[PDB]
Amino acid sequence: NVVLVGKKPVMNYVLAALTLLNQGVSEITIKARGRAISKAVDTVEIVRNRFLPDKIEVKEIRIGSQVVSRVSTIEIGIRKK
Amino acid sequence: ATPSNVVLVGKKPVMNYVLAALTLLNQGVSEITIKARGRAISKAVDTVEIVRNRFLPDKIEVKEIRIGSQVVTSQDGRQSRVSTIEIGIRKK
Ligand SMILES: [K+]
Ligand SMILES: [K+]
Ligand SMILES: [K+]
Ligand SMILES: [K+]
Ligand SMILES: [K+]
Repeated sequence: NVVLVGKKPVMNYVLAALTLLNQGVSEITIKARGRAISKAVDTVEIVRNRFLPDKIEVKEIRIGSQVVSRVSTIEIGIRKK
Repeated sequence: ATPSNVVLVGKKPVMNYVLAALTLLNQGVSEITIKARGRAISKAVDTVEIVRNRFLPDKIEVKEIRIGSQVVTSQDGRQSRVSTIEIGIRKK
């Protein structure tokens, strides 16, 4: 129950997240690395503020690194209220 | 974090903000906040990760991360929304 945010338009990942939520998945994690990290935050904010206002909480946010080169990563856990 | 102890990460090279963060930490500031908006959000994460992987491994804790949105006015007068991140870090 993970949406990996990559290079595609942000609405791709917004719709992927809503699809899971509408399937009865109440907790999903949005993940990204490198420059896509800002698009992962966009994805969550669009889902939280524009689609499901007052029904999505941000449960936790983790940042880290991975070797490839070091690249940064983010993981954002969201939950239905 | 008092207002002097926020590093607002923007358009400059990432080592500029790494240097700002290390300077505050070296001066004894216990708590700092790394903030950014829009595409600089990924550079803000980079800043924290470079600090704690390349310079001060095992000395920096991430106290809390908050994300949100801001309303930005462009030069032509339109308003749109930009994402935000705030990363509180502290030593020990
Ligand atoms: K990207
Ligand atoms: K130091
Ligand atoms: K930038
Ligand atoms: K503005
Ligand atoms: K403009």
